[PDB]
Amino acid sequence: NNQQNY
Amino acid sequence: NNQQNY
Amino acid sequence: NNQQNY
Amino acid sequence: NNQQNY
Amino acid sequence: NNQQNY
Amino acid sequence: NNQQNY
Amino acid sequence: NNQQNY
Amino acid sequence: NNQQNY
Amino acid sequence: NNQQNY
Amino acid sequence: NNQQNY
Amino acid sequence: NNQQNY
Amino acid sequence: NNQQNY
Amino acid sequence: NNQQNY
Amino acid sequence: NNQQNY
Amino acid sequence: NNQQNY
Amino acid sequence: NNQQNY
Amino acid sequence: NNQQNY
Amino acid sequence: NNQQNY
Ligand SMILES: [Zn+2]
Ligand SMILES: [Zn+2]
Ligand SMILES: [Zn+2]
Ligand SMILES: [Zn+2]
Ligand SMILES: [Zn+2]
Ligand SMILES: [Zn+2]
Ligand SMILES: [Zn+2]
Ligand SMILES: [Zn+2]
Ligand SMILES: [Zn+2]
Ligand SMILES: [Zn+2]
Ligand SMILES: [Zn+2]
Ligand SMILES: [Zn+2]
Ligand SMILES: [Zn+2]
Ligand SMILES: [Zn+2]
Ligand SMILES: [Zn+2]
Ligand SMILES: [Zn+2]
Ligand SMILES: [Zn+2]
Ligand SMILES: [Zn+2]
Repeated sequence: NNQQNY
Repeated sequence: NNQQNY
Repeated sequence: NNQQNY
Repeated sequence: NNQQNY
Repeated sequence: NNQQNY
Repeated sequence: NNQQNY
Repeated sequence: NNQQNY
Repeated sequence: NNQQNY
Repeated sequence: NNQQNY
Repeated sequence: NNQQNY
Repeated sequence: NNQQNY
Repeated sequence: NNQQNY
Repeated sequence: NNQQNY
Repeated sequence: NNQQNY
Repeated sequence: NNQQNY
Repeated sequence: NNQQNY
Repeated sequence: NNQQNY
Repeated sequence: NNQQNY
């Protein structure tokens, strides 16, 4: 699973 | 699993 | 931010 | 930030 | 920041 | 598992 | 920062 | 497991 | 900073 | 396991 | 800083 | 295990 | 700094 | 195990 | 600084 | 085991 | 500084 | 085991 917070 | 906080 | 992998 | 891998 | 690997 | 906090 | 590997 | 705090 | 390897 | 605090 | 290897 | 505090 | 190797 | 405090 | 090798 | 305090 | 080798 | 205090 992937979570990216820019 | 991956979490990246920029 | 929160990521939980059960 | 929080990442928990159970 | 917190990372816990059970 | 990977957590990166920039 | 905290990393715990059980 | 990997945690990097920049 | 804290790293614990059980 | 790896923890780097820059 | 703290590193404990059990 | 590795912990580096720069 | 503290390193304990049990 | 390795701990380096710069 | 403290290093204990049990 | 290795601990270096610069 | 303290180093104890049991 | 190695402890170096610079
Ligand atoms: Zn942003
Ligand atoms: Zn940011
Ligand atoms: Zn699962
Ligand atoms: Zn699991
Ligand atoms: Zn596990
Ligand atoms: Zn930042
Ligand atoms: Zn384990
Ligand atoms: Zn920073
Ligand atoms: Zn273990
Ligand atoms: Zn820094
Ligand atoms: Zn052990
Ligand atoms: Zn520093
Ligand atoms: Zn032992
Ligand atoms: Zn320094
Ligand atoms: Zn021993
Ligand atoms: Zn110094
Ligand atoms: Zn002995
Ligand atoms: Zn000195």
